[PDB]
Amino acid sequence: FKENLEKYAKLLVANGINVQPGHTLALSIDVEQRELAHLIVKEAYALGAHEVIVQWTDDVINREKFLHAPMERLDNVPEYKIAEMNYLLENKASRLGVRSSDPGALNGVDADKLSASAKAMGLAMKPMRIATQSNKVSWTVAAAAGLEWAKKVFPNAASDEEAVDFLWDQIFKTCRVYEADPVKAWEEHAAILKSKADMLNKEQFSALHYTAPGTDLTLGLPKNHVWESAGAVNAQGEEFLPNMPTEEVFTAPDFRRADGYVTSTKPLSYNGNIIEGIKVTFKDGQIVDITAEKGDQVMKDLVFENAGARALGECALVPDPSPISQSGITFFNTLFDDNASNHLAIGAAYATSVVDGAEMSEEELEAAGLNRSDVHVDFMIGSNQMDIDGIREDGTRVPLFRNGNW
Amino acid sequence: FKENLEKYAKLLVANGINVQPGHTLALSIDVEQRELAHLIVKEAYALGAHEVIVQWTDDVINREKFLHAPMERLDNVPEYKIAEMNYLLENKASRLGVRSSDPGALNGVDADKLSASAKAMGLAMKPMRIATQSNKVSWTVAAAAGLEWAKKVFPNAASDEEAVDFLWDQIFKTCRVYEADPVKAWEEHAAILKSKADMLNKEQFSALHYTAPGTDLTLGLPKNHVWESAGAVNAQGEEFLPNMPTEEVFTAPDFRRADGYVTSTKPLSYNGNIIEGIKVTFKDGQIVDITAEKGDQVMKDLVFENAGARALGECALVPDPSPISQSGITFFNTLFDDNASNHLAIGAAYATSVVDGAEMSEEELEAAGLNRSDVHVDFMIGSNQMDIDGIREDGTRVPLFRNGNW
Ligand SMILES: C[As](C)(=O)[O-]
Ligand SMILES: C[As](C)(=O)[O-]
Ligand SMILES: C[As](C)(=O)[O-]
Ligand SMILES: [Zn+2]
Ligand SMILES: [Zn+2]
Ligand SMILES: [Zn+2]
Ligand SMILES: [Zn+2]
Repeated sequence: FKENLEKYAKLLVANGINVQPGHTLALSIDVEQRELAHLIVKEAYALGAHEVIVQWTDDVINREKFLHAPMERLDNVPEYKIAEMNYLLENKASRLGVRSSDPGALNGVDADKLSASAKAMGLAMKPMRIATQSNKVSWTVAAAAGLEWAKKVFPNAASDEEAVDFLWDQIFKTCRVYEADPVKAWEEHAAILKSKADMLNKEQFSALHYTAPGTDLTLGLPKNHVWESAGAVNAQGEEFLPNMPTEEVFTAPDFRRADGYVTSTKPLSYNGNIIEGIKVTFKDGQIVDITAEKGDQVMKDLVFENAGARALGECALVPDPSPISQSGITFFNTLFDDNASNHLAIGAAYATSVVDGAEMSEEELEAAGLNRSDVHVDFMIGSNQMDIDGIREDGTRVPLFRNGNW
Repeated sequence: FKENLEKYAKLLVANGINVQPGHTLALSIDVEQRELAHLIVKEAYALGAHEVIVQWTDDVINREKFLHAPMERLDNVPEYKIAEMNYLLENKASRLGVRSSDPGALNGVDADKLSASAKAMGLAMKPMRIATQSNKVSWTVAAAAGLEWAKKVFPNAASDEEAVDFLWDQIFKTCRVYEADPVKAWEEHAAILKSKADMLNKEQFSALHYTAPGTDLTLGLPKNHVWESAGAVNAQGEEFLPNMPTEEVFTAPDFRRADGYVTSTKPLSYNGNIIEGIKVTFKDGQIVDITAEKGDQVMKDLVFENAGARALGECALVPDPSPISQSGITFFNTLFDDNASNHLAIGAAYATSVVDGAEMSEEELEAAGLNRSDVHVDFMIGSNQMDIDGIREDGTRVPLFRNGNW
């Protein structure tokens, strides 16, 4: 364990945040993971950082503040937290966020108090959100095996230690830690993901044809679409990885081009429900029927009660042989569950899925063919029996996936 | 363990810091003690606190910073740190500091980086140092059984876990946590301690005569001197305990009235040395001869190589039967070891040991008889054999200690 956890640490500061000499790093991490934090701080200074600032998190104590503090302490952000953000901004600090996800960490908390805080914080920390969204500084989101998440992922474990050990093992396996040189393994894997995206971006397929057991579906793609995966580059030219781990290569379909049907292959976790065996039927871009062996009404309510929820906003590729795909585990954490399999999203497209989408207007994205909606629900459809062809503007079929792989 | 830890948390927020409705509490505590941290934060809020700010500490990570960060990051205090301090002052926040001892935590660090930081910190945090020293806000220093400290206190324990268990057992014992109502137990004990100080202040003895094995000493007391113990009161009139635990009742001797000899009765930890069997020889106020069974050279340089070090600044009384006294253990922590026995201190007197001495100049204190030195070193001299008389004006003998108790 101590050996693997130190390899994890090194992987996060080299491929995740790419610490260089001179750098300031802000690490956001649970007090429960103090051992991983010691290692991250040690590896960060060894790559030359001049300062690592640890912003320690604790679910029990933050829940206390939310229960008891008066609204006046929640909707006013104290000046010292803005000064802290300004220090980080001025030193171009990288943001490494290592999260363990317990979903009922805020049980009993009033939604209005949470919302008041999220609003006041959302405004006061906007300079930090702009810097990270626009990639001015490097940032990575990763995971750590906290007790309450681990009990949720492995509710049948023999004990709490076991639940925790099984979750660490998943994290090490899916982040390539058991490899002899994880740093190298991720450099190589990142270049492969980026060459898939680059290949599909040079193709500019007109449509995608998927066939599998319970699936036959043609989805058209928007003109000037962008496939994204893997890493980014920050404002100083440094290569970084926003997510550890990561597999998918995704774009937006044209929301007014869809015919056929598709069945889900992996449990979907949505609003506290586990939904199984979904089958979606499309005609003219639109969902005309949706069913599930489990959570039927939830799925209907989703599509036939939310604006924009009768169309797709995302199509994503992931080899079936890849590590999350091969786990068979529901993690209830998007970082992992949305890298599990080929998938499609009900609802909103990401703006960056078309060229210059970041600048376009709401009316303009619609024009470009990107779905707008307030919901966005990714559901897995891939398996070792899925085939996919890209369809060129002149109907020529180019094989992309056979039996669930490139 | 969990039931005792919860009782300990309650005692810290009730008798230690005395949280009242509407208060702000800052708790400084190691990430290693997150479980005690959860409990203190829950009880402070249950008593009506409007905000608990937890300033988490971590020795490993702080040492990394001192070992690897440039001087520029260490000799300066960032503005956000000063802003945080001001938010606490503005909110009259109480300061609960829960510490585990490790003087060896900053091993390998450049001495130069150490004093530059300490001097910057001391200038920058001055407003908070003056607020706490004058008891404007409540503050308490207490202990938590950290692994590193536990290994130092119990070097013979069979495992890390047994060392910490042993140290927690000492903390709980001495802090009266095993009692049914620790909160009630400290109210009584603090009143007892306070009545002792009150009683000794009423008598204004002229001197004390100590007799025990290896010990014959008369100490002159200063005119209008003040015995101190236990609780204080903050500027809002709220009562609080600055130290948990505490037992000693102390004042300063007139640095110029002493003759005789005294021998220490408990190991002394001074500058990383363990010092045993000390015999100190006084005449007309001055130290004329100090010898020691172990560390004889250290004790010689102490007194003869430091300005002021040839006279006493403190005489304290602790009942031989009290918990730390009986434990027999060297804690390597002043909070504990300085409450272990009757003792004397070589060097500096506390200003508060004469009436209004807090309002006096260094010139003023010395004229009043209070030693001034850059050094202050307590050594234990109590046992169950010790007899102490308060010598009145007319020279009437009053018995204060018989056989090491009142
Ligand atoms: C985490 As995603 C790009 O599949 O919504
Ligand atoms: C902790 As003391 C008053 O004996 O210096
Ligand atoms: C630790 As002391 C001030 O009693 O020498
Ligand atoms: Zn996706
Ligand atoms: Zn998605
Ligand atoms: Zn003392
Ligand atoms: Zn002292």
